[PDB]
Amino acid sequence: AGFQLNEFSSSGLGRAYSGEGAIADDAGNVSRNPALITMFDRPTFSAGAVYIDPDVNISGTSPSGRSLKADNIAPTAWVPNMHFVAPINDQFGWGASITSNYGLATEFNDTYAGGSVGGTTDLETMNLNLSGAYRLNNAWSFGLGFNAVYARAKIERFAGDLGQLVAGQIMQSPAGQTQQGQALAATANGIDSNTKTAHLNGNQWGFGWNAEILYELDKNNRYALTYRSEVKIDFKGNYSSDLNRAFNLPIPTATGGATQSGYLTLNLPEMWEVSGYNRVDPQWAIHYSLAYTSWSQFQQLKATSTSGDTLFQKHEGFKDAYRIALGTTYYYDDNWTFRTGIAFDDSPVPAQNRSISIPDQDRFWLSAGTTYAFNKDASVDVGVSYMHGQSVKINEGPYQFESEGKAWLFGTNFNYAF
Ligand SMILES: CCCCCCCCCCCC[N+](C)(C)[O-]
Repeated sequence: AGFQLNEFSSSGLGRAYSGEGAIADDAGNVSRNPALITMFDRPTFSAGAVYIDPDVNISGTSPSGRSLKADNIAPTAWVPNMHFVAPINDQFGWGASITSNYGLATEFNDTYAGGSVGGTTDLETMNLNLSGAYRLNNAWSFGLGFNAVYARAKIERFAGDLGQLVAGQIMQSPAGQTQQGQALAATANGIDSNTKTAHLNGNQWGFGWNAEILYELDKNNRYALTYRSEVKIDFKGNYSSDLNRAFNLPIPTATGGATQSGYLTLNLPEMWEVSGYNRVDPQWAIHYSLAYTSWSQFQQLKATSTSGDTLFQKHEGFKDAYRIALGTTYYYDDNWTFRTGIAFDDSPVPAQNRSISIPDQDRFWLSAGTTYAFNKDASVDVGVSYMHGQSVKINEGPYQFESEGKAWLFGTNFNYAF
């Protein structure tokens, strides 16, 4: 998953988010799978957070001989979640929740030789969801939900050695000797590492909806199909570039540092997910899922000026991708519950499109969790998950890098009910 997040509950973390639309042992699940609402016969609560500790690294050498060693470019994060589910009557119930389905944060040193293709990239996302559900009969249930997505993002790029590279090019071609071509490679080579090559930031809201059909063969077996609509966010922020208005080459529009309104449309992929849950035995349940995310909808990142011109652009060309997950839950005794999960979700970025801003790659999830219930009305969820990613090669601009990533997740949630 590119800039997607799966941390909506601590229970799901311990089970590697496998079959999340077919399980409902705690309120956290109905946040992304509405129909599960008809699985609760009483007001239920849950709140907590997942701490993410990534270890992402970039390596390589610039044509300028300088090092492209970006060490630990992914900051640690806390992704909170909060859930409420309540029955209206015997046929209807609803739910509310706050979670985060998208996010990203990559930051290099502004003196990094790769400044032009990697400086600072941040995307914070908050999703407010109000849902409702209807239970046709003992087998079928229907869930509808509306979402309010808030997103704050900030992109800033610099110039690593581009000045030295272009200046070195201007001094290798015939136009080198020219007292004009040299006063050109003296200016180019002049630009410092930390020279804000671009700056975009802004906040905005997007809206979307959910639909799920839950089918249960019985009290111990059910399967489900859920639709998560795409969400477009039309930002309206601030753009600028410290490069002299003169420089206006495949460079972002220079504004001599001045700021001007900027417009950008972020496309958050829609999602389809089929899942099942099998309570094979009084104490064991098996849960699995396949998720299809159409990252195709995220074709680019283009910034427009009020006038309509392009101030900043970056091709992304993402392809739809799948996430596969298998896990099991051990309902030990009235007090203890244990869970494991393994999962694999392949990155939607084609090798040809990879960039150091989203050091993304195929991922392996291995996870474990436990749940202590204090009395059937209160419980705590503790989950842990290990993430390791495929190491890949990146060709961006004149540079060539190589990145690898691994991450650890710890999460805690407290549950309550009446
Ligand atoms: C006018 C400002 C518009 C805000 C620009 C915010 C873009 C957030 C996109 C995050 C995706 C990260 N990526 C593609 C750059 O690696």
